Amino acid sequence: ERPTFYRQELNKTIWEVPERYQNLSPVGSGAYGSVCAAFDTKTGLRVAVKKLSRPFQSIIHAKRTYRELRLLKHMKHENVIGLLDVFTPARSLEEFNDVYLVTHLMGADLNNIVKCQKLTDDHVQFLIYQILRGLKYIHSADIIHRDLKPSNLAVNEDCELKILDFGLARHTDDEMTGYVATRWYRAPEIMLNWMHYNQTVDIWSVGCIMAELLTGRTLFPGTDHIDQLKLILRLVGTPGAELLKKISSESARNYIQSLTQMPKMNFANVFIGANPLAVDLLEKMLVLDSDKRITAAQALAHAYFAQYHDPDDEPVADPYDQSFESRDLLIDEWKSLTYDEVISFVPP
Ligand SMILES: COc1cc2ncnc(Nc3cccc(SC)c3)c2cc1OC
Repeated sequence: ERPTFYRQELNKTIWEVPERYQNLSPVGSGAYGSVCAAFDTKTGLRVAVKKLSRPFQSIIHAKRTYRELRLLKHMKHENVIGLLDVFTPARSLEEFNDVYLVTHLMGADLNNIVKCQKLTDDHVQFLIYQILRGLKYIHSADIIHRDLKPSNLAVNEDCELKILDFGLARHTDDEMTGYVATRWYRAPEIMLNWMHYNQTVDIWSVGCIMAELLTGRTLFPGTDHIDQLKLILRLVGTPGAELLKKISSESARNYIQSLTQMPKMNFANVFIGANPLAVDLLEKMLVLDSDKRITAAQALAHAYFAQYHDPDDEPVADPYDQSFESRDLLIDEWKSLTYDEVISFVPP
């Protein structure tokens, strides 16, 4: 049955939610859609409620909406934020114009963590293990988060981590410009468009993240795209002939060849005092050639995680059909597909 809804204005926006959600309080608004913290009286959970902005304006917006609902509906793993609820005040496709997504509410992201506690090696072990446990699950559904950063990792009091806020759009050039954390964790091949990327870009992100946890500092705080590439190549060394071939972009490849050849540095001396196993793992993750990076599944079996590794409790995901990504449709067609997904939802 259709629950009853109530209305209220939350910053030039009239929110219409089911009675079960009480005490809505904003936390941030963007080109995506404003988000409110709220208490779901039906479950006793602190929840984040996102009201998508003009979900079915452009063909682009209509697809993004569908994309995000399909993705959130699929994620069902302890280390990934799934969907708790999705709803709309509309009573038919005809009325359907607004979409609200509900998920667990993030108390503190990983940054929040790196600036308070003094992460011990064990903490690093447990935090990175969880990210890799969730990535394995994600990459197995052939889903690429492609935007892993401290701010996209929720961590509770018990240091339990969940991966959220997947890459569902395409950051504007401006977003990625300058001295910004929105680019420091990006693999080089994606940041400079060397070639068509794959799930391996996330492992590079995990690498940058893990280094920051151990040193408490950003690994590659480039002031811009170029500076960051230099910061990266100074550590992992310039690319050899084999990697150069794999770089499709002739411009990008030609640019790299203009740089003086540098050798990969000794990570033991960069991460002074870091657990030798941690050092070794960082070397297998921060490999310039994505084909040779360690995979999430391979990393979970690494000696550094011996303490937490358990082959029987690192589940893969159900097949995720995203054939729609390559499909061209109209706004109304994307809206109905979206609608059906809303009317077919089932809480956990
Ligand atoms: C305390 O701060 C915040 C807490 C949040 N808790 C969970 N998800 C968020 N964002 C988000 C990302 C992707 C999909 C959805 S749908 C529920 C919502 C949040 C945003 C915040 O700040 C802006």
